[PDB]
Amino acid sequence: PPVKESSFVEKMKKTGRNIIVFYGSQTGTAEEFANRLSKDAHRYGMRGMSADPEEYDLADLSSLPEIDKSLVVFCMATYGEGDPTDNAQDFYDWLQETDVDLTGVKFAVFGLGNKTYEHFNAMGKYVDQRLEQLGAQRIFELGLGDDDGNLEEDFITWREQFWPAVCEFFGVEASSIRQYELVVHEDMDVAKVYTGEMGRLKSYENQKPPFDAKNPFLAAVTANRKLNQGTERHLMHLELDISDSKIRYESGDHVAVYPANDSALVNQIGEILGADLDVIMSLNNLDEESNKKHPFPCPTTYRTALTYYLDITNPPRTNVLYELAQYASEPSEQEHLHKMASSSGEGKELYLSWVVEARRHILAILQDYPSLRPPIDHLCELLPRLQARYYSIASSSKVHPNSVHICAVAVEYEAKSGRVNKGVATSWLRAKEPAGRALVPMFVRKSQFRLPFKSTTPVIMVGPGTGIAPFMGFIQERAWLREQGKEVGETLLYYGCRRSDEDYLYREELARFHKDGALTQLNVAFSREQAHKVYVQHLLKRDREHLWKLIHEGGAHIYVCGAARNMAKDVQNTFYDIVAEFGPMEHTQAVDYVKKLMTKGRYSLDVWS
Ligand SMILES: Cc1cc2nc3c(=O)[nH]c(=O)nc-3n(C[C@H](O)[C@H](O)[C@H](O)COP(=O)(O)OP(=O)(O)OC[C@H]3O[C@@H](n4cnc5c(N)ncnc54)[C@H](O)[C@@H]3O)c2cc1C
Ligand SMILES: Cc1cc2nc3c(=O)[nH]c(=O)nc-3n(C[C@H](O)[C@H](O)[C@H](O)COP(=O)(O)O)c2cc1C
Repeated sequence: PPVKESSFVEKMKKTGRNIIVFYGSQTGTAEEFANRLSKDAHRYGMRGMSADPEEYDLADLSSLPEIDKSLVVFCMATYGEGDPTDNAQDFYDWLQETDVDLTGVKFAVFGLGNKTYEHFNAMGKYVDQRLEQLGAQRIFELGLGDDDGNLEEDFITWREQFWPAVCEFFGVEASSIRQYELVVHEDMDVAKVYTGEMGRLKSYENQKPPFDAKNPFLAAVTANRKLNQGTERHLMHLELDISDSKIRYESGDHVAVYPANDSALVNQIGEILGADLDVIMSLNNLDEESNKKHPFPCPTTYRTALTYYLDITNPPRTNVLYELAQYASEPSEQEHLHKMASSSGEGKELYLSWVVEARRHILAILQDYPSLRPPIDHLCELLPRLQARYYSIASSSKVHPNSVHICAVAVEYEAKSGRVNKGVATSWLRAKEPAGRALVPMFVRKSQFRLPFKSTTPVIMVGPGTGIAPFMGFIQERAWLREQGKEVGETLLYYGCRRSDEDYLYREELARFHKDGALTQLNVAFSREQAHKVYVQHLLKRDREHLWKLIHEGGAHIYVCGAARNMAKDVQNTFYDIVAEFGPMEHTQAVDYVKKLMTKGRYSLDVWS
């Protein structure tokens, strides 16, 4: 529990702001949108501010009407099982509890989600509905951003109709402005310069618990071996040492790491911009009131920023390219960049294919539009923050209490842009040699993907490819339980890979567990060993009869894990068909039976795009 800031409304009065945009964000997208809407306010006569709901007490929403032309916008993202982002849990819980009256409160909601999930945009829909039940009035339609298609475009569209609607309601009318100012530091003790740490200065050198997203633990890589036999791709097994970190975890939890961008990529960005990346500086918020004093830890160098604090590989959002347009000396190129923010027509077409589909990162755009030469300091203000990457812990704390295992596939592909893109975290992780001990800044995030409380309950695990990661922890655990004399029910693994001689992950370890009985059944689908595909859902269909017994009479818990929906949906449909046939029942009730298990904690998921 943090110490809440003072009434955000009072803060709005003191700073003459009439619009506030809260963000429910985890990976930073919603925070981005909020900040953009907040900055838009200026071009429409109003004055806004974005804010994190966690640091405030929304109850003061009831005081918002005290400000004339006041309006509140919520950009909310949804996480695992239609839940609120962690930084919006307080707000969510309040909405349900409170009975306060929001009469006079004008609002709008833009929800960030992804259609390939059960509860699509659940959080956005709930905020939109609940605020109305409390008496507040909707000033504009609920927006439904779909990250499976193109979230950025949904925001542009919604945003384009939002301001006109806001201006018409409050009767107001409709330019490059920087958020930060640059302060170069010539004389400065090195001990005051950030070098990559996320929280307090020197927090990476001086490690002191507890450890978290704000103060990550630098675990030493003790093992990094290639898991796949072939060379088609690179799948790796890493073991991080969390000894003397006081970190706790259970199989099914996730480990997050803060990677470092490819140094060569960084060098070239500086080199093409004719800038010195070793200059030490700080970007100070021009708004001396806001608590966000810097876009990232300062003072620091451009090289450290580009390396640890900024994202330089993902396709830039439309607003970033719109602000860069001013720096392209070639007219036709200034036009293209300017048009990227368009909500339709050729501008949108070009953005979707030349930037997004081609997966062009900022360096590629700087190369393909040679007249674009923006000042380095401004570019650092526009680029989004480099995020942590989650991994399903592939070990059990009952067996490896002081070590966190990671199972991952290195990302490397050819983009339509013509170059080879390299996954940030996996390239960085791949280069970590067990060895100056190789360290990975990290932290654990509790999930709800857990082994059954009672050791006797049957476990059905479906995890193709790298989706087996958490199950390696489960199996070690169940194996550990049979060794403690405890009674363990059936433990079935449905795994899939392309060929047993190419990427059969943990082939040796799994054979072991099967032999010692820790794995009641090891069912593997080799998708490419024959002309037709053989997927895990084909094996589930085969063993329908038996799985039905464990499900309907054994109380079995089902687990699905892997890359993002097809697979997860396929499975789901298989289980529908199994239940529908052996109930027996109609398809509709088959869906209901399975949906029930999901809510009754007997069908968990851990999918990721
Ligand atoms: C909850 C959760 C659990 C996860 N568990 C694991 C796990 O245990 N093991 C694991 O390996 N991963 C897992 N991940 C994924 C992991 O967090 C990273 O997303 C992954 O490792 C890639 O990150 P990166 O930094 O290496 O690449 P990034 O720099 O993040 O690039 C990734 C992006 O590259 C693009 N891309 C990938 N291939 C192509 C292509 N061929 N063509 C066009 N675009 C493509 C996509 O936009 C993809 O999102 C999990 C993710 C989540 C959210
Ligand atoms: C572990 C995980 C779970 C998710 N669960 C859901 C979900 O239930 N519903 C949904 O609509 N989107 C879901 N999403 C997609 C996010 O809502 C979407 O990517 C959003 O853009 C992320 O915003 P952020 O960067 O501001 O956190 C999930 C994403 C991850 C990574």
